[PDB]
Amino acid sequence: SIKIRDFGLGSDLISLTNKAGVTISFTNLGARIVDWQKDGKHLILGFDSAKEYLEKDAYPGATVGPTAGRIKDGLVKISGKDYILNQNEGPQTLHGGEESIHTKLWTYEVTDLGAEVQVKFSLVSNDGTNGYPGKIEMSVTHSFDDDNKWKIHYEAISDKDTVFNPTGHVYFNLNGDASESVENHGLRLAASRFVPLKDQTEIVRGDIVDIKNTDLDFRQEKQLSNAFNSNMEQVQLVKGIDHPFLLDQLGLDKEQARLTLDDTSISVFTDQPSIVIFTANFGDLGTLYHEKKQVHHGGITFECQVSPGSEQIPELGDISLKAGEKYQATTIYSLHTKL
Amino acid sequence: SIKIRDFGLGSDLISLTNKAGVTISFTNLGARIVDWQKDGKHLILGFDSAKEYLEKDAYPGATVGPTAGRIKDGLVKISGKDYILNQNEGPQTLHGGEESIHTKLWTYEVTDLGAEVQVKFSLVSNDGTNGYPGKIEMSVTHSFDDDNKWKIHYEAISDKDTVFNPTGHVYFNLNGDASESVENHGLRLAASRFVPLKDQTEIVRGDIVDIKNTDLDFRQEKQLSNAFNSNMEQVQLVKGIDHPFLLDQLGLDKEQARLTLDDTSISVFTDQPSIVIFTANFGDLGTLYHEKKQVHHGGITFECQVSPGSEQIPELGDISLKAGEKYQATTIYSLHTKLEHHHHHH
Ligand SMILES: OC[C@H]1O[C@@H](O)[C@H](O)[C@@H](O)[C@@H]1O
Ligand SMILES: OC[C@H]1O[C@@H](O)[C@H](O)[C@@H](O)[C@@H]1O
Ligand code: NA
Repeated sequence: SIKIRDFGLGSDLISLTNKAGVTISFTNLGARIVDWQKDGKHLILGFDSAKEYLEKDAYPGATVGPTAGRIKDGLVKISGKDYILNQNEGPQTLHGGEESIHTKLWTYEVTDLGAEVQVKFSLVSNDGTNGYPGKIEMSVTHSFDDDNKWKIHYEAISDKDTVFNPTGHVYFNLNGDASESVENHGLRLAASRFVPLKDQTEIVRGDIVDIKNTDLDFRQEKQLSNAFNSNMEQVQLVKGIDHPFLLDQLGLDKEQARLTLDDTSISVFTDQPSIVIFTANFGDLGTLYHEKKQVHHGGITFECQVSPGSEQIPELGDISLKAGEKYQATTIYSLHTKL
Repeated sequence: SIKIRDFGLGSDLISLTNKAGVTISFTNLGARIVDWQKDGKHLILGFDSAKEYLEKDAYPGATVGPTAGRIKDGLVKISGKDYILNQNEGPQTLHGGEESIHTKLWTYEVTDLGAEVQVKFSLVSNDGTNGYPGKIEMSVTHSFDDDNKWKIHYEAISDKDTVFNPTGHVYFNLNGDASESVENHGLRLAASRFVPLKDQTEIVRGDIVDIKNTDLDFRQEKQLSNAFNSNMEQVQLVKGIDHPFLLDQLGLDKEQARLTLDDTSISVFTDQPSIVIFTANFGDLGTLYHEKKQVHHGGITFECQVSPGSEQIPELGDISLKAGEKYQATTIYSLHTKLEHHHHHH
């Protein structure tokens, strides 16, 4: 079943219920996931209207870009030339800058394929928008299937050499309530390295660190409590996790990560090289979600993308997008229920 | 009464009915007017869904900007420095460039005041978008009242010094059918001067021409056919009208123009200094409007704004916008019946 309704400020809410009766919903404000529920229990964090996102936090569930993450001093090099992108966090360009793609109303079209339903959101980033060369014609297709598979398929094409590395900013919280820490969830992650941050500004420090024998080694499932409790300089620095993890084996077929709570689990697949994990290290902020005051550690992201900091650590990758080249990205979140 | 519904591609249609029973409609796709009807007769040109605007022509009824009209070589001078804007028509920047504001989904909120209903559309033009310094927080409020007044109120504030001069691209056609030429309509226009274009590229020529007593003199109402039939150089150049007219007297209180067909008339008021008129000089194109093949001269605009060409003709004005200054503009289109006695045949 498909249902579309007003979500506020002219935005729409497209709700998809699969054969199993699982519900997922997205809004064109930011080509964003709003909710994901099973048996009346929320799996992710989300708000109840457009205003909340714009007033409270515009990142949750959104498509963020054109470049996800922090870009040092807002600087990228394009065709040997420096370009300063819009600076929204101190001198850094965070998730594409101020009033980026996550705050725009994207156009969209729904395609019902039976066992699968797709919602194709579209938006054009004008040449020069927030400093980014273009125009960039972008699309983000969010699909939901009878097997409880939520897929994100990105496509983009630029009229000019530019940079492109968007991501999905959903926050999971299998407790189905923001006031409950994800400390009790188990996390498995197929990455043997992480990218340390330099300091409170959060720019990449410059090195790649081996995570073997650290509280950040999740190759073997472990309770997030372990990481939250760690004395690791990197953990103390952010008061949780806020880092890029480097995947050991690339390709969409491999289950890159798994998040579990009791009988419920979410598997992560992507064709991207890294997963940026942020554990909602908000302290006392207490942002309200469904009337629940959010707790420190009340959520966790799995931002599949090329790792931030490639401007300083080329080994991480190259987010360059040449004119006329067809950018593609695929990320899958698969829901399972232990029976 | 107000109604809302999906208009296609995620856009919405906001429909108003005033106490007199007059209906008007708008979509957030380009903070645009979609229809205006009197007794089941369309007063303007418009399509039936969002895809038609995007597939056929994205300008009709839209809010265009940041700068309406043609900017030669896309060059503007901002606070002493030159900036090249997006070039979408040869080397010119036409209507703010490619995939501009008329093509975005603006957010909106409706305020019901009873006798008047306001539909405020909002959009942020990021710093650097299409070459424009910014960021610019814009809003376009389209309102309709029991007095048959359709008002357009623009507001904007930029973070940086930039340029700003948007307009409303509504096309009237009192025949209620695009396949019927507006040659049969009477036009009165309070302008003694116009701005000639250089050639087919349509940039301004450089001079201001006096049009008194020519076929482009509408001070005293005359049929549009007088202009269309004219062999004046400027008319032949564009195959009709596609020009800025300079208002002789400024102020929102003055009826600057009036378009009449039989008992129906549209009056134009504005706080802007010129009205750019385009008479849908599409020749044999035939874009379909409600399944009607649009005819050459099947429509007419009254885009109130600062005349295009101030880059070469400083006398026309200055479209610059200082960082932190609040820009405002107001244009009103008012519907009336039996104001005068328009009984003609063509
Ligand atoms: O990824 C986005 C998040 O990045 C974190 O480093 C910040 O502390 C959050 O405020 C922000 O929402
Ligand atoms: O104002 C926009 C209009 O300008 C005219 O000069 C062009 O010929 C039209 O195709 C265009 O829609
Ligand atoms: Na809507």
